[PDB]
Amino acid sequence: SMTTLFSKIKEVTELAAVSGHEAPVRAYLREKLTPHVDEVVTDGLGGIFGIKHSEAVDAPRVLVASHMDEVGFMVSEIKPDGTFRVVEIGGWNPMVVSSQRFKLLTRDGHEIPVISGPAIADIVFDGGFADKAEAESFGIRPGDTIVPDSSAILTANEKNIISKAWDNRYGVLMVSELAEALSGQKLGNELYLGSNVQEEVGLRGAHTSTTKFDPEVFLAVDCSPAGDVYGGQGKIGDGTLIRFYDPGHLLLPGMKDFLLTTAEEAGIKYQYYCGKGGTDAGAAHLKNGGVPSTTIGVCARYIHSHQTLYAMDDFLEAQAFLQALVKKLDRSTVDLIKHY
Amino acid sequence: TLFSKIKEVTELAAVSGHEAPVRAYLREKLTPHVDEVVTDGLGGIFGIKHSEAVDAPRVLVASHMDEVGFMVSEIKPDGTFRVVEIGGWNPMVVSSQRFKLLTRDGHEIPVISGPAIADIVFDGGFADKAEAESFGIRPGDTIVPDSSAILTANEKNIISKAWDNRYGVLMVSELAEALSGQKLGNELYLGSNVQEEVGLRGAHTSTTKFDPEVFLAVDCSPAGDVYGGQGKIGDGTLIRFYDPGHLLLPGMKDFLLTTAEEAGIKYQYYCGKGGTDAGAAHLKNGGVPSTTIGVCARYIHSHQTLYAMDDFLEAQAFLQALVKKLDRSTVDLIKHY
Amino acid sequence: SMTTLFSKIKEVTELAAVSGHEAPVRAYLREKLTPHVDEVVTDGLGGIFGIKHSEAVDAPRVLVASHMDEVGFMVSEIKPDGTFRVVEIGGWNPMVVSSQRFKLLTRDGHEIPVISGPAIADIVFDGGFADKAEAESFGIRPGDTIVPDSSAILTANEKNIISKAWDNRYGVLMVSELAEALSGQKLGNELYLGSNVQEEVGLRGAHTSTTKFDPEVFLAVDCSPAGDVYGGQGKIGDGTLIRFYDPGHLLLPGMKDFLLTTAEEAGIKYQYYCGKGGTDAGAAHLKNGGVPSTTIGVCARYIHSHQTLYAMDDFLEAQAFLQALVKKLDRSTVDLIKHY
Ligand SMILES: [Zn+2]
Ligand SMILES: [Zn+2]
Ligand SMILES: [Zn+2]
Ligand SMILES: [Zn+2]
Ligand SMILES: [Zn+2]
Ligand SMILES: [Zn+2]
Repeated sequence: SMTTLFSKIKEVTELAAVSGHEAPVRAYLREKLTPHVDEVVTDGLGGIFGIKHSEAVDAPRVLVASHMDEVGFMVSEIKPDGTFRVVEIGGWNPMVVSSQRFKLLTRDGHEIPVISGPAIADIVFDGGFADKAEAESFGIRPGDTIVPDSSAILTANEKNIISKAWDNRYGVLMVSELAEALSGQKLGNELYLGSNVQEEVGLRGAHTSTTKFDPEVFLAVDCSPAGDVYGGQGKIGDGTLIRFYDPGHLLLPGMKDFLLTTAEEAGIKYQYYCGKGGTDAGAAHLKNGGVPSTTIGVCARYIHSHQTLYAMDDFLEAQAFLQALVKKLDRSTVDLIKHY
Repeated sequence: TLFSKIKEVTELAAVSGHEAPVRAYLREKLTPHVDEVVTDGLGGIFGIKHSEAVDAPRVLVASHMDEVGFMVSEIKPDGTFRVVEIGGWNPMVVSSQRFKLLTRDGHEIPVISGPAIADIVFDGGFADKAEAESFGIRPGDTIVPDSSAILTANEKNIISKAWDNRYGVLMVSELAEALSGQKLGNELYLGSNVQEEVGLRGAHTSTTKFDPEVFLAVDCSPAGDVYGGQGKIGDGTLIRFYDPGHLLLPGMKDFLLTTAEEAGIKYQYYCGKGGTDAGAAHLKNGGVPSTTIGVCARYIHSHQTLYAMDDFLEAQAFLQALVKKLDRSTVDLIKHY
Repeated sequence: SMTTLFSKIKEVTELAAVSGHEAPVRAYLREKLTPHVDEVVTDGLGGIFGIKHSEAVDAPRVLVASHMDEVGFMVSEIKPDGTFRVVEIGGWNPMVVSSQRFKLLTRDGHEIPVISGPAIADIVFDGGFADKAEAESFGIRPGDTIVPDSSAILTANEKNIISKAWDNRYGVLMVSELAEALSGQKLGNELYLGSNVQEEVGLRGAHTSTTKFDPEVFLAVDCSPAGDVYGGQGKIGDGTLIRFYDPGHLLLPGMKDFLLTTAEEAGIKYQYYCGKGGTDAGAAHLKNGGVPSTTIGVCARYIHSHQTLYAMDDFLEAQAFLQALVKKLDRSTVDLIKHY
């Protein structure tokens, strides 16, 4: 049902968690993970993962990870006049930063409204205070996290959603839905399902979770820019992405075979995609003894802004594809992925 | 003989991520001279040569199998391809060059290039997207330079592609053979990494997997002799004291320099502008002192690299003496803190 | 058969003849012309032509010429370090010059492998010698010709070819095939059939051959840039060219009438073509009392490089068109071309 999918998306995209401060998103995931998994574990930096044990003898470790954080800003100084100067957390196009609603998140638990009024460090951020003292008197300090404020809404044709943070609440929902869907099932792999911390700042959580859990194979779950509207590639509604290239990662032949095989058998709509940015796979695949990877993905328009536009159908295709992928991963198939 | 051996390796096609054909070559050449042939998660191949010596330290010796090339980013409606670069290309050398496009179904299709790399037309002589696709061609396909190894007029030098780093690949092959009979004071790991051209990627994984105490990269670097820079074709193997990614530690330097004099090795000092597998490897585990047993060559990362055979011989003798002299005493000295 | 054509094309394009140095191609044309021709003559600069005598009473002389030279380089100096600086022979886009194989052709007959390592005079040409002395010991001198080194190969679909010097071994082969196919037949014109010297350095041979043989009508046979791939006109496989204009030559109305009439009666596939460069016709038509001309043409992608891409099919359309033209050129038709 589309009405339900939207509600689920509205919930996850309206949660507020900037890199290094993803407790609200973790709390959400813990509550959705626990009932469908044997064990809930955590890495040093705050990443949560459900372990789903396998009855299979040589069950290979498979890690599936999205990321919990979203792009945002962080207070670097409080001016004497009460305004804030910020540092970007995650990559922002300065063209989109001016005149935007945000929520400043205080250490003592305040949620104070803040707007931006072209270098980021010079952009005025404004909470309507009369001076430094008053701002400070509301619990505000240098280091406080500033999250975009944007509700999720259906587009006129009801096929698409406009919201913030589809990157990467898509992957948060995708991970949640996966746990629900595989609950009854018994897999041929030892499944580690969850979400990374601190991806937006340089794939930081993917270093630590991949190391901690020693997976043989890794599937990132993450969305990327759709350039269809800009004459570039990645077209909304054309399905899940086969990410063969990005500056940090090359899709290996063995993995490519398995992706295309699985997509063909489960009747999945997919499109080839040449990434220009990096996903968690970029860091993960270099960890331990080496971990073949990809990113099970959706594209979306205007990533890293308040107004990301994306297709609901793309999610369904991506979900089914992630389901089929993990179901089919076992001793035989990872050995084949890693046939050297 | 040395030429044919170089002709063979240099003409093999293996772009980063797609090095099975070079793995197949190393497998066949490593297996008979080694106790065990192992593989990392990403596809690096290494022979293990067991040592009798008690407390024998682990030594990793690695070149890399991948060369520079391009990858299909899209097929245009008109049947041409736009590409992304796999490994660093100077855009001045890319136009009007032959390539082999490698299909997943096993086709080898002739492709030429016709300024930003993404704007350069890659052409296979197809009428439209459909025809290109009917030949098995898909976004993601590997595109490898098409250039053969030949002798220069004086028969002392070779012109080819991929001497970076089929040098190191051959270097690792000749090492296994030379050490076949021998027994060493070190637990030898001997082979070649994957995906070096795209950021020393495999060097992370192989070094983490095999937990060596000492690491010897085997790679070639630019020669500037002809442009007035440093690095002179024919002046022997490289003493790489510096690059942006890695500093040659005093312990290792003493061991490099000492060995070189003992074995009568011709060598030149060499400050590097680019990285080697050592840059990544030395930072793995608890830390692993490293260098690169190197040769310089003119016009690296092109279809037309030019290099001296003599330099190979020099670096080979140097590699041999180095791993022979590596034992508990000498790696403890190297790590004398 | 398409396989026999490739052989003939591989042959012509692999010969080595930069401007001023076309003995190798001239040796080829002598061997192919003599059996099918009454007489073989030469101009003061090195151009060769077969003379096919006519029985027709007031038979007009008709000159058909390709050119034997290709673009390459010439040693300007030998540096003390053994490398060479060069001067261009023919126009090169400097973008295609770096990292290319060549054969340096010595006066004493050595063929020495040379590669290039942005102004052309600044580009390092490398023979892999130790010093100026060693280079000179191999007979290398300032002036030695440096010829592109590139073999001829079929494209995947076997309809097209990748090689060097299709400009203008196209026309060399076109002139050869003309001789063979017309051997035995008898024409209403005194046919002069052959190839010019030094076209690439300024249509220099076309000056001297035309003056010497005094034709009434001139047919250049030369290939030109396909622009299709860049959104320009001239499309591979679309046929033989109707060169109505170029900076050095205007197609005269009488000649145009003859061209279109002939093509259309002989079922020739053709495409209109506005040239941006010159061909032998530009020099030839201004010689003696005036000599109406065109260029019986074909386009090819990436001219003046090691990697030119062209259709065998186009050659066949050009060849059929050339035959039809020369067979139909006689006193009535050249008089009509010259109807003033
Ligand atoms: Zn992301
Ligand atoms: Zn992002
Ligand atoms: Zn290298
Ligand atoms: Zn390299
Ligand atoms: Zn021409
Ligand atoms: Zn020309």
